[PDB]
Amino acid sequence: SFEGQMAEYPTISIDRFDRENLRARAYFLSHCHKDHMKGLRAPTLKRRLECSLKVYLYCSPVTKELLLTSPKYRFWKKRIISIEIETPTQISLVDEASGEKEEIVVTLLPAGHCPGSVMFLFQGNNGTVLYTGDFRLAQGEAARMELLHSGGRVKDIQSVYLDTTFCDPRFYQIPSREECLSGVLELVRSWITRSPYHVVWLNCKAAYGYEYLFTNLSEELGVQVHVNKLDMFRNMPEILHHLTTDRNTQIHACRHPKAEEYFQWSKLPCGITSRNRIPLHIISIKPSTMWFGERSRKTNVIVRTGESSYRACFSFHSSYSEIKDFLSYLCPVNAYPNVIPVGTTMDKVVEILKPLCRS
Ligand SMILES: [Zn+2]
Ligand SMILES: [Zn+2]
Repeated sequence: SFEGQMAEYPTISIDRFDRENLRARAYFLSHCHKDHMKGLRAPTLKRRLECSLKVYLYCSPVTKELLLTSPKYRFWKKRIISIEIETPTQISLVDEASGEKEEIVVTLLPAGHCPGSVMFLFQGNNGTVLYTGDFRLAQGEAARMELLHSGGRVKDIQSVYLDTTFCDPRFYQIPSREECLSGVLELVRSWITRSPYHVVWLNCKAAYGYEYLFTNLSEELGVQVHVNKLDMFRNMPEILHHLTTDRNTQIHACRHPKAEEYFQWSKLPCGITSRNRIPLHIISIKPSTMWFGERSRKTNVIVRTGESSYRACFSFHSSYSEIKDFLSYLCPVNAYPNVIPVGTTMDKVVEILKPLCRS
């Protein structure tokens, strides 16, 4: 897994804040997932901060909002500089100990992974590098990103630090964002139009990224989504007005440590079985990655798992096909995997990445 330092600009730390990253001249956070925040509130880094007053964390406006909602990250409050998307910004890296100054230009590109998720394009004295963080980009998407181009053609990119979550031909294709939403929208409509007592439980992991499912169910069916907490979205109206803490809705994305046991007893995670003494009829819809081999005999994005239970195709990460199209297109000198998944090896991932790089 990425240990925070790119060879080309070793004095900045991205998405890793422990060990050798405690010496960084500047910090970057691609997105507000725990996987990418290791060390970010170690006492020793809070200490580092108080002594080195010229060290800052850079991220999207949305990532800043989501990080500064959580009380354990409020010590960052005055040391976070948000940079607007698609806005090449010059950063002054200064070494406190030696007085050495380096100048670097950073561009935040949308990563399509969760609210505030960005890729970081770095331009300075040691070549152009792209850190993707976690990303999901449809085929052709890189070719339509203006700031990956100079004079109509792809920039000379020395190195790409790439999300390789599904970097194996096993995961050849994954249904698109729009097919996944279409399949969930239709199942939810088919259920909740039957009677006011027919309700959906969206069984989502406790992590940013499902907001656009809630947003699109809410818009299309005129029904707000029940959630445990929405205070992270208090300064984010485009999301917030699709959510509610009011349990009087037919669409729930609430959570509870015993939600599975609750479901067995026709109880929603927020604790209701009934409305006006009438029992609810609950179905569970569990977003779950589904994939299809090269032979394109794709199946339904909805899969029924029991009397009242469904899985729905959903992915936070690019398919093998999307990774190859993205890297193929950029044709960097070097590609480095941000992760080696449990079922593959560094050797097999590099054997996939090497042919898509220059020469
Ligand atoms: Zn992530
Ligand atoms: Zn609920």
